[PDB]
Amino acid sequence: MSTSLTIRLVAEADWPALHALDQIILAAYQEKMKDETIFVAISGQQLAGFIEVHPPTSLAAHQKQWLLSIGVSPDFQDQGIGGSLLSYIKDMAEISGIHKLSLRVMATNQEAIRFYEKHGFVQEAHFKEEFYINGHYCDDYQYAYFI
Amino acid sequence: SLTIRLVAEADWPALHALDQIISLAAYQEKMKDETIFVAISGQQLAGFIEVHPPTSLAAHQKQWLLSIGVSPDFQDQGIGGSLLSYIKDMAEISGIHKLSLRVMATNQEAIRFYEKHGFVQEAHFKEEFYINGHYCDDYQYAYFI
Amino acid sequence: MSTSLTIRLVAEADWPALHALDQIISLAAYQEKMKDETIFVAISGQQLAGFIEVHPPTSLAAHQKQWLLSIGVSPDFQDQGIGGSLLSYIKDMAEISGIHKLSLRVMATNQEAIRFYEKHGFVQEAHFKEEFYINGHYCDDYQYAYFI
Amino acid sequence: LTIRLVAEADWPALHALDQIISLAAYQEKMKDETIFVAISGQQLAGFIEVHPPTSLAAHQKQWLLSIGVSPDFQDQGIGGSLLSYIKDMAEISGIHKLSLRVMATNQEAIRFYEKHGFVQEAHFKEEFYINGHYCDDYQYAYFI
Ligand SMILES: [Mg+2]
Ligand SMILES: [Mg+2]
Repeated sequence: MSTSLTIRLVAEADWPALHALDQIILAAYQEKMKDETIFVAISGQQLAGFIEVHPPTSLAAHQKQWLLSIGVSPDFQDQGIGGSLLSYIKDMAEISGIHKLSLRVMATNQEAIRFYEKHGFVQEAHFKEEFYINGHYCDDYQYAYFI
Repeated sequence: SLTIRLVAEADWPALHALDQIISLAAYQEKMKDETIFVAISGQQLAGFIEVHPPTSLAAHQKQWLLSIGVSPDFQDQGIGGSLLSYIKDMAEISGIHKLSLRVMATNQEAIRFYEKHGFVQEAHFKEEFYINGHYCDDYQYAYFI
Repeated sequence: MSTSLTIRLVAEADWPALHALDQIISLAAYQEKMKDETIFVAISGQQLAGFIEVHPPTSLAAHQKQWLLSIGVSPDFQDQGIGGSLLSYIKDMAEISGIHKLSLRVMATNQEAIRFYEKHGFVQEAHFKEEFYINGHYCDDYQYAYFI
Repeated sequence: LTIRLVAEADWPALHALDQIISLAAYQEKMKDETIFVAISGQQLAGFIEVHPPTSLAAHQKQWLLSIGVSPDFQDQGIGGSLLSYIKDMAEISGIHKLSLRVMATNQEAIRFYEKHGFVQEAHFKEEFYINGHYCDDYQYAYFI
């Protein structure tokens, strides 16, 4: 009859599910990721995805920017999880005083490129021959969103 | 009389001073493991160039992020160009494919410098650095060995 | 009178001599096939006395901080410490290049190379038994490593 | 459970197994490769791949092995059946030695190969650079 999708800050009970999801795409993780700001997408009563944010560097001059990372579960594909997370982060950023969101995406990653551009991100960088992968060099883009 | 070679224990008190113009035991403990090549005119430290990969990523280890410092008393002597040309040769043997660095949109003379020596623009980061109420642009420049 | 030994990166001029040497240990065939390669040369007087060649053991990114090494010394420049001087130079070069580890493989029967590498601080990391097939028989091989 | 070489019909499920452990790029990538697949009732349970470790003539009596097993088909002894199969195949192909490399941290692969008679030949220290840290590797061998 109905479905519900909730996005909220990560809670203690989430970590078993998060640790599990991060493997698909124990307490060391739980320690590591409490230095980290994570928001969680809950579909019904299951973890469907997360968005994680942190300033791109430790520089004070960088503290008004969030580098972002999205993870969507293999069991919650194609239900707008990615977009709901982006929308929520843009709203959180506005109140947090964050001026700018960014991330990097591999040139060959057409789906991510289209996703972020669809969500109003613009290309700021084309890093050519940027990453060495098994004998070849791969290009990378940086995308930005202005709150 | 220009000799470029790697850093020695003799260079550290002279290198600490050129750093101030852009604690003495704190700096030698921060710069200890670092790859630093030093420029010597006569028997004086004219400048330096520091290189490290941009990140710890394995996929990034064929790239050098570079840092150049030139002494106030050694301007116009082409110290920068000699340092840079030296690192391009070193890169070629170290297996380094790409050189990069970032420069503030306002540092017009660093931009000119890097353009003059064959670097091309790869990034224009808008409103990137927050400085006293204002946002400032950054550029990334790259050189392909 | 006086004797000089210099080690430096290979130069276009060296290639005729390098070609002739590798035939013991043409113009473009050897020269381009080895143009991408990182080769250093030992020059004794102004003749080519030997070389050391280095590259990562594989193309994997995770392997890019290691050099697999090969040394060649001329039959006309035996027993004058060329091998050791090349080894010393490469270890210093690796330190500036950010290279963490040197390695190579040596046939179990090659007692002199074993002694040479062990003398130069390389430690055995592998004993590959019955590893190479050679005219009816299987031969063992070691891997040696040096930690910069 | 049936073990046979790869067929021209196995590629949509075999590529699918790879992503967990492009279909046009992958079929092309594994065109001429020696692969045996484990089938549990018209279902792809696992696979084993073998090639000489190098192009050296002197290495041609050796197989480097790679094993993959489906997430659905764990604990079914699929791994062991593939190995046992390749041990018998090696015997007739004239292969003298089987080998592979295993990360020091992959305890469960090490136990697996040890259980099936492989012995350690190498311990490569600080061998793989991974995000700022260096990681050990082992080589394991089986003698036919
Ligand atoms: Mg919105
Ligand atoms: Mg030495």
